[PDB]
Amino acid sequence: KESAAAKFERQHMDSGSSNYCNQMMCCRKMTQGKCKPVNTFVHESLADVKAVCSQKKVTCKDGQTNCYQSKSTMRITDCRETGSSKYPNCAYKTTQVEKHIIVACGGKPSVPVHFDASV
Amino acid sequence: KESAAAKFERQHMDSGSSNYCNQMMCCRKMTQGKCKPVNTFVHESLADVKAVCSQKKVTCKDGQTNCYQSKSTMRITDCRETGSSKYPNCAYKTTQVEKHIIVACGGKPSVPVHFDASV
Repeated sequence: KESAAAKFERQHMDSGSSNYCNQMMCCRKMTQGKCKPVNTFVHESLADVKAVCSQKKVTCKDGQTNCYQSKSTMRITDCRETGSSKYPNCAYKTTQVEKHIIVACGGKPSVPVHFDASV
Repeated sequence: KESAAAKFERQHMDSGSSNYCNQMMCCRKMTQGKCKPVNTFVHESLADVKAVCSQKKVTCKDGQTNCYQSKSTMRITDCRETGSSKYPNCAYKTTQVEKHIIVACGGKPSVPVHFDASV
């Protein structure tokens, strides 16, 4: 089965125009069978992201208490479904911002397993 | 089974940055199980491309006799594996060009079933 850690890296990491979300949501499999409504890709280094798991502990949006807020801002891209998006033709809006990210962490070593929010 | 017509649409149609090939090749699943060496995406409408089957008859690179060359030049993007590309990390060099395309047609009705070359 796909690890939560590898799932997070597939859904959220892209360390490194207007169709960026369209092509990446497709490439990273968030349009297989349904359109992931919203998804964030983080461009900081995988190391900088994993380090968020040793940063400020916050409560996840769902109440789980294994969320971690990043101490510094991060280049991320917000992928949000356009109003026309309708599986099997998922279409997204691409927005780039610099924000702190909140991720959930799990496993040993503790790594990010869910992208919770961007402050 | 996936029809040759649909495969051609999944593989070569994208009607409508330098990572474009890395992304699209991944998204249209030509990086799945292996990396497809070379691949072209055509940005003209599906009708223009399907119309090619009624255009100029030409021989195919591979000696077959069911190739047709578009009468008009079309906006296309060429994808070619870069030298370090190696499954599962397929990698491509993106090159946008405006050339006449040559596709192989087949089936009933005769539609594009292979992208043969651009000229």
